[PDB]
Amino acid sequence: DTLNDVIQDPTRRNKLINDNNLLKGIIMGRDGPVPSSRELIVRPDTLRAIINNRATIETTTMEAEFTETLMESNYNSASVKVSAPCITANSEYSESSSFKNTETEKSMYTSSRYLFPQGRIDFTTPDSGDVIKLSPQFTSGVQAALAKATGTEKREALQNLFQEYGCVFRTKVHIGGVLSAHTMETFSRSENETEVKQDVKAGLEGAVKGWGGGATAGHGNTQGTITTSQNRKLNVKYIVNGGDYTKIQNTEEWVASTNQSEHWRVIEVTEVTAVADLLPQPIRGQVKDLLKPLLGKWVDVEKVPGLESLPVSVYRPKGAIPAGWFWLGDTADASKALLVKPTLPARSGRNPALTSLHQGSGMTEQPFVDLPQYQYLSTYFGSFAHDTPPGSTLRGLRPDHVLPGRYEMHGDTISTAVYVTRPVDVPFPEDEAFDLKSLVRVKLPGSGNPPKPRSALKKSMVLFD
Ligand SMILES: [Cl-]
Ligand SMILES: [Cl-]
Ligand SMILES: [Cl-]
Ligand SMILES: [Cl-]
Ligand SMILES: [Cl-]
Ligand SMILES: [Cl-]
Repeated sequence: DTLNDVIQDPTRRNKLINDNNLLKGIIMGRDGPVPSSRELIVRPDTLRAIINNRATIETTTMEAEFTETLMESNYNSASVKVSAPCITANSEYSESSSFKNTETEKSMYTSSRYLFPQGRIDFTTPDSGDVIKLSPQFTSGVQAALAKATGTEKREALQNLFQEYGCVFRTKVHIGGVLSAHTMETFSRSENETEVKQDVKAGLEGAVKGWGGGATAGHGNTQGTITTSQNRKLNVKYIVNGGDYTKIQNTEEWVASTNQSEHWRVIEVTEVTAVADLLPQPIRGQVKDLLKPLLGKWVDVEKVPGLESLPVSVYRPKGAIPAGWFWLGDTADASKALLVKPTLPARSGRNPALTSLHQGSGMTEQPFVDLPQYQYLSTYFGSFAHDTPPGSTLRGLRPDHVLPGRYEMHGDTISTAVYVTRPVDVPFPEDEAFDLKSLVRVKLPGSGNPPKPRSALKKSMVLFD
């Protein structure tokens, strides 16, 4: 009946907590977001709730790759944001993804959800408050991991802990029923981004409005095609959550079932908190430091010879590179270069932080990532070979490690012109990036060259001292 009653009655409420896995952390993987089999927090006898019967249509637009299953799970932008690094790191990479970001093309996900809510449930973060308590078993696993003797053993234990419990926990969820449509769009960079985003959003919102309004043929989960006002053909995935699915073929009956508590499910993930952030200091900081996939070391550099025609000097770390450490590309930094070292051992099924590189088969001397979808920061000034220094110690990066950078172009002629990559200079960045002055050649000879880097390394991924 009413949501307020549910929270009161322990049996109605526990069915709500259990059927929706509200105590479970979320595991990100190749198939998407999966509830842990273990409970992460202590079960409360009552839930913080905010009543809302107001049906609305919301729309989320997303340019971040690897987030499609989260979009289909009705995560909002903020929830996708927090969850992005985890799912990116745990995704199954491939060279043949329909999602494509190139020099000419750009892709994005758009999801529209017709909500039929009953309210929103919030789990208070430690800053009370109603405050949640981490499970004794979980906080035990943490203590045990931190009690290990060597760094690797500590980190390896933390990974198992998080692989088991999950990387994020849903701290705010809406419940009820939902009819949602999800699509991906790939478009030329020569198009107006605003126009494409509004055009897709309008077409997708119109589709779900007709669905939940009862003006279109009723239907459950299925795939289809819609056409925008600008004649864009979109492949759409329709998803239903909550309510009685046996009644979905008749939309209005479906909507009526939304008022039945037995059929309420999560219809939107509104806020997500990284599990580690549920920890009190200084345990929180110890874990997060250990979780960092790379160690960092600033070393001196040396100018590269053969680059007198170039508008700037090119620098590489001064040999010899300490064994087990790697560099990330030619820089214009004459003072220091960053070396990195992976903190986690390579294991089958695990996406390593770094990838080695190999020279292209075509008419190019530029490196290509061995591992699909991995990224590097600089063009290679010279001829790359994986078996010869310094290319032998050069490494690419797992996609979660990088953000888009920005070019500062130098040169009086294109053929010698270079881009110097800086962190993006938006005033309030969510993820802070290293300034590495990664060097990118403006025009490369000749086609067969890999896509041009414009990336910056996240500081949150590198552990110092
Ligand atoms: Cl899914
Ligand atoms: Cl709570
Ligand atoms: Cl469901
Ligand atoms: Cl190749
Ligand atoms: Cl690249
Ligand atoms: Cl840019």
